[PDB]
Amino acid sequence: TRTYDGDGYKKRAACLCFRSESEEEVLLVSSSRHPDRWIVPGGGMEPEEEPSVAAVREVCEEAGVKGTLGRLVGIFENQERKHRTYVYVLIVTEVLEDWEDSVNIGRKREWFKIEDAIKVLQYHKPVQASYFET
Ligand SMILES: O=P(O)(O)O[C@H]1[C@@H](OP(=O)(O)O)[C@H](OP(=O)(O)O)[C@@H](OP(=O)(O)OP(=O)(O)O)[C@H](OP(=O)(O)O)[C@H]1OP(=O)(O)O
Ligand SMILES: [Cl-]
Ligand SMILES: [Cl-]
Ligand SMILES: [F-]
Ligand SMILES: [Mg+2]
Ligand SMILES: [Mg+2]
Ligand SMILES: [Mg+2]
Repeated sequence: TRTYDGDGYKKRAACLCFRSESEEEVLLVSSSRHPDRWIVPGGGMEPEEEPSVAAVREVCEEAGVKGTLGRLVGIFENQERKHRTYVYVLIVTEVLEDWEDSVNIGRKREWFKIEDAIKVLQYHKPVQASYFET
């Protein structure tokens, strides 16, 4: 069940999944419909689901990683697609081999230096590139 803010924007949560506390390398996943493109893993908050809980759940489903939840980076709108995403830092401590989206839709994952993550997100996901700006 998709959930919405009072202005009709879909509610989402995502994590910047860093390899370590140095926050130098981040895990991106393939687009579901366009597997040659990269995205920041994330998805819809469920009814009454805390944003931090949604963020960690979606990263597990889409990227097959777990770790230590860190700070809220910010809340980011996509005006054209009408969604609003809570973005958290996650420091990855567990990388699991056969995760929900790998099994179900063959979703890929890959580590990027922050500057390269910004580069591959810019064209189709400029708001997700902006998650890294600060
Ligand atoms: O363009 P489309 O139809 O292929 O889907 C878009 C997006 O549609 P929008 O742009 O219309 O909002 C989906 O949101 P919806 O509006 O359908 O709910 C979104 O799901 P999401 O919010 O993350 O929600 P969860 O499924 O994770 O909960 C999905 O992410 P994937 O999870 O990766 O499939 C995106 O694909 P892309 O970014 O390419 O991978
Ligand atoms: Cl790192
Ligand atoms: Cl976006
Ligand atoms: F999802
Ligand atoms: Mg999802
Ligand atoms: Mg998603
Ligand atoms: Mg979901």
